[PDB]
Amino acid sequence: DSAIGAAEGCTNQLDICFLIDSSGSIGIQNFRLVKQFLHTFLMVLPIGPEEVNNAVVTYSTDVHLQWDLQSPNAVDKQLAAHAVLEMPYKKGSTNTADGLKACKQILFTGSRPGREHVPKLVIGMTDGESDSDFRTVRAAKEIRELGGIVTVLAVGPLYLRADWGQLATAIKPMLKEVCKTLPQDAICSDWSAWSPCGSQIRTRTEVSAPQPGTPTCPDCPAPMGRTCVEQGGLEEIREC
Ligand SMILES: *[C@H]1O[C@H](CO)[C@@H](O)[C@H](O)[C@@H]1O
Repeated sequence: DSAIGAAEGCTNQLDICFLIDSSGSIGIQNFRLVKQFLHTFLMVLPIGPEEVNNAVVTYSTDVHLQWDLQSPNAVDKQLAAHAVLEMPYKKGSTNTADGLKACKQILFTGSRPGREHVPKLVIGMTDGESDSDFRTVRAAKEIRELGGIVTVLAVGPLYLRADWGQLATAIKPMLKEVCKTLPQDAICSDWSAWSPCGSQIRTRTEVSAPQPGTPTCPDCPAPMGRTCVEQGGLEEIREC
């Protein structure tokens, strides 16, 4: 019952900064298909408060933040999916640099109070322009060496090519290619039966170690997922 999380081979706890190009080089016609692309995209992702959080930033000449991680859209699937359909279009140049600078801020400095250290991910979307900007911009460099991940989709390995018509076809292998880079959290055993009274304590045990994912850049840290003590602890306590 998953696609990019849980048992498949990668963690549910994950933050995403969607960086969408809104320059004049895409046109407004194709931009509508982009919103349709993101709509069905968020439908797939297990977006929850303790699962996947999302953040969307559009950019053209300047940077236009839609909502960060502390936004109610970040934790609700139906809200975010509805919100992406209502995003405006602003012509102009192509400022990917400050766009990645914006995503870096939301992910590493703008996380929800519980999970700052969870695997960060940038899912960018560009056209025929700025093919190298997702490798050139210093922000892209700084994200990867913090345990962050950058994904690129050019229209017209983490680099994916697609056409305007077959946009939705790119979703399936993208989440597949991402799950390789992602780590896997520790496999915890099922909970034990509740103790009598006084208070009531239930316990579980860690089965296998957290499998760290594949590092993004040469000689730079990789996300390593969370142990069972980081998933809620081996023991939970209730009163009676
Ligand atoms: C123990 O805790 C709950 C049971 O209510 C579930 O999240 C799961 O079954 C786990 O093993």
